[PDB]
Amino acid sequence: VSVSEIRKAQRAEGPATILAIGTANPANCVEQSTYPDFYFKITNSEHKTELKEKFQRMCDKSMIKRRYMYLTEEILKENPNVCEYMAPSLDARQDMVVVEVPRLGKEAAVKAIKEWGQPKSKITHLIVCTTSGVDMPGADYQLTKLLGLRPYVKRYMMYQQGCFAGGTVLRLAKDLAENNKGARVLVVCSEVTAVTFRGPSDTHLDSLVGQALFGDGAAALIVGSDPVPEIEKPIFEMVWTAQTIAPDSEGAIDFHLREAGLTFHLLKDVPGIVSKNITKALVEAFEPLGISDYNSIFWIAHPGGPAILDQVEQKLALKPEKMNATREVLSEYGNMSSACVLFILDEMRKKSTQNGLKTTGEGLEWGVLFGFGPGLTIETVVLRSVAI
Amino acid sequence: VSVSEIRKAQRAEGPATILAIGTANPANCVEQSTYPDFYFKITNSEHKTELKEKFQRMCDKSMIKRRYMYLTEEILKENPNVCEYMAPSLDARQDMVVVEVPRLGKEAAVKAIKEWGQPKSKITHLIVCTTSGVDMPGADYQLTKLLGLRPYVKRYMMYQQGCFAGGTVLRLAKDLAENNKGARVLVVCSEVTAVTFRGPSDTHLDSLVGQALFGDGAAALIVGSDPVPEIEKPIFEMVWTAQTIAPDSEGAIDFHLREAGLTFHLLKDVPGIVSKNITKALVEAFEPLGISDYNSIFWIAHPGGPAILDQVEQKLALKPEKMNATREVLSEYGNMSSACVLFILDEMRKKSTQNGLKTTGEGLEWGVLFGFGPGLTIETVVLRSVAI
Repeated sequence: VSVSEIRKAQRAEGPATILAIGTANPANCVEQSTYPDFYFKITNSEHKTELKEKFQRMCDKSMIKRRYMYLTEEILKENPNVCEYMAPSLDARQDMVVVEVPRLGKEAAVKAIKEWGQPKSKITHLIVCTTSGVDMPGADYQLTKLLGLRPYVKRYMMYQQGCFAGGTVLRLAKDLAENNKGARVLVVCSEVTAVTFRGPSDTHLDSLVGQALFGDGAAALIVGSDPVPEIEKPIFEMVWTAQTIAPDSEGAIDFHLREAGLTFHLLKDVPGIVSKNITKALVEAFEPLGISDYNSIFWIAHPGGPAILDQVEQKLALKPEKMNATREVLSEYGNMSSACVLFILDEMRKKSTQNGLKTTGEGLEWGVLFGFGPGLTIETVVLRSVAI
Repeated sequence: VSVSEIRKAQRAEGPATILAIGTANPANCVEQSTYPDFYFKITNSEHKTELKEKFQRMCDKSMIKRRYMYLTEEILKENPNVCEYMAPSLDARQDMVVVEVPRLGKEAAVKAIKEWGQPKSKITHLIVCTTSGVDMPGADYQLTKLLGLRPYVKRYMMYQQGCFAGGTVLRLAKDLAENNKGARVLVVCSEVTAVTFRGPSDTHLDSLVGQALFGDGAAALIVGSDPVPEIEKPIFEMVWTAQTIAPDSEGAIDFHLREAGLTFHLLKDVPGIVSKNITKALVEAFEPLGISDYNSIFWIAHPGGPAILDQVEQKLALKPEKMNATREVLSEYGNMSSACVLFILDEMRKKSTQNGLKTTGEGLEWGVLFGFGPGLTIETVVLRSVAI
């Protein structure tokens, strides 16, 4: 028995390719314009006038028009510990998200599998990614059961990853699809803010920022190498990936899982760290490709907050349109953590196709997707678009 | 720019190979024979006499001689909520394991890197795995910092996976090493029972079993394809992997992360489920290699409890000696969750080299490693030994 014969026959041939994208959000749509009034009332903080005004300026600066939240006024009224800034509430929050993550994930996955059009039994690997809650068996096992995947699907349960993990799940699905002939990877990012929602505190203005930004949603992909011509439909190709930790950024973004739920802290200037280190990431990715004009590639960036986007645009002298799809997703859904960049890929490919452009990457060939989050970590994914 | 040229040049050629293994445990050695007395007095349960006799039988039948534990008597007296069966204690347990997981993994990682011999700057990928605590940035970031790995090391943080993830980390490391030319993966499993230790309760004997069995330990590997001859030293090769969920096992094993720490439940006969489905797993792995004599391969099985081992042995008619490495690890260290199977690979290759056998897999060519845990999930990894 030859291990090299087995290895050759086992592996796929071409680049890992995105073949379908499906998204989903909780039904409750929350307008940002009236959020400050709603939030300060539901957390019983209507007396904190100076703090409410501060929040109002945060929401107004957010560039977020609306968010979808599983949390409702009725749920919050049954959980006063959730509405305080710091009250023992993990068990309640966990009971919401252990169900809502996989539920929401299932709606996005069903849509992606419908688009792909192939039997669900051809799904050989499943990657599930959430920052909301944890359980054993995890959300990967719950989604295997809910969707009726084969019990031998190969699972990768990525918990407590944070905002930057839309990048991580592509970097992982790339290697699973490329290394294994026939592999078809379902990828599901599903993020629900019930573990981070909390009352306001004037000594914790970073925590308050998270209340203006974070929203819910789930996105699902089908990733595979060697698509079957005219049966499967490539959308984007992944070519190269990287993950790095920016210098001078220790403690920049932290989240702790405690008895009071998932806390959020911002100790450094994120927009300034990301914009100071984005050029280095682009040169690593693009220099080996002979490309140095960053307006000549299509862009996907995790919209941690609008300032990250403005500062990256300013630093590199991106034309205002480069961030359009990214900003459109921030405007319609807010910061959905790991799911955001996947929604941004969906928006771009849908707009490109609806608008009759020549490729799924806004008529351009090469593209870049970035994930930003705790560390301070930067994930990079180099993509190629597909004609039509 | 040709993507297929980029893809051919990017990928490794040969099978993912284990190139170094290193292990570490907390200094505190806890004797099993006197554990009952010690455990019942630290938890205030002396008055519980039927209960204590039952824990004594558990400990006597566990076939564990000793365990290593970060938790000491001094630490427990400072945390009565941890010593109770169900009290608010996650904040205190997190504070222990956010620090101790990476610290303990660092010790094993240093040992594996020393064995390997190559500059730690050549480590391209890092997989860290733990069922003990969660934090953001996670234990992967902490380990990157503590070992001085490059900031651009590609990280995979596997949290809340459970017993069975010694198999999961090898399955992951195999695709990472094989798809990426020059990739060298540092794998670190580190498990600390400070999040699961709790007081005894006569109506929760499944929980009590966990307190006879779980122990602390970290194991680290270097995994890479295309070893440099006579510079790097292959120990085992990975050839094929699988993960599946046993039929009829819904709810068999569950752990929930709550305000009271990580709870542990056993609702079905695990030794029975495993033993009933181990043959199917074996034919899937070995039928394609033409092998049906399960005494002809070397064995590594996660020792969930000794009864899993006994019932698998009886089911297949393994000679008693097949489980010797597995049982020696169970004997000296107890169930260290994900790390255990890694400690077994170390034991086996060390005994086989020490004893002058022809291969690192007990003088046999082909071997199998199994991880068992929540789902009920069975991880399979097919291994080939190395000559001498």
